[PDB]
Amino acid sequence: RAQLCQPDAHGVRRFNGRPCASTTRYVDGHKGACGCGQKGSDTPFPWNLQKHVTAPSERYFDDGGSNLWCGKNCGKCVRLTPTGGFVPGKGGAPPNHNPVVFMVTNACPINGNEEWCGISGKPGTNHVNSHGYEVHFDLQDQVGQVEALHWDNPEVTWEEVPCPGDLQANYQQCECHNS
Ligand SMILES: OC[C@H]1O[C@@H](O[C@H]2[C@H](O)[C@@H](O)[C@H](O)O[C@@H]2CO)[C@H](O)[C@@H](O)[C@@H]1O
Ligand SMILES: OC[C@H]1O[C@@H](O[C@H]2[C@H](O)[C@@H](O)[C@H](O)O[C@@H]2CO)[C@H](O)[C@@H](O)[C@@H]1O
Repeated sequence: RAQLCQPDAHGVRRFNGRPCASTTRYVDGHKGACGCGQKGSDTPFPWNLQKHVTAPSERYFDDGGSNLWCGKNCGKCVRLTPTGGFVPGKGGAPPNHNPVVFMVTNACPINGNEEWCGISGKPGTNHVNSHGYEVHFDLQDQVGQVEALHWDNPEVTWEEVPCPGDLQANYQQCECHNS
């Protein structure tokens, strides 16, 4: 069993009573679904390609909704802590379990991402993806910021946390701030 989070009675994978999430990495160069780039143009701000930012699965992104622009959870931060687990054939165990904080700046839509982001309700409603996780975080890797962590799709526990000051200040430039 490479996945260390065990399903509960409802099928939701947990680790010592904390919910788990799956993770992947992505590179696409788009401004993204929280508007973190110049208005009207598909150009991200450089920090939104460089920093620890994420595209969560759609129903978390919009807190149960289906909006893919200025989702309800744009600008939230999440702390992801590796468990040591991974989905066999689709990841590996990381070299350490240091936790990393990421800011939500984009979305992973169900459409075209069914395996990982195809979750039909928000966290707390017992809906899971095809690997048993209630939420998925796709991690921006344009400049190798995830490669530098040596994260290959690790299984993590997840929690919402207050954003660090530099990420808060970055988010204030995004079009979806105060939308
Ligand atoms: O659909 C989510 C996300 O997947 C990323 O690809 C995964 C792939 O699904 C998995 O089989 C392999 O082990 O890992 C890669 C990298 O995490 C893809 O890069 C993203 O564009 C996509 O949003
Ligand atoms: O890039 C601006 C554009 O973002 C759209 O969200 C995309 C995002 O670009 C892409 O990186 C991610 O994989 O998928 C999301 C959702 O499709 C957003 O929906 C548009 O409104 C926006 O103009």
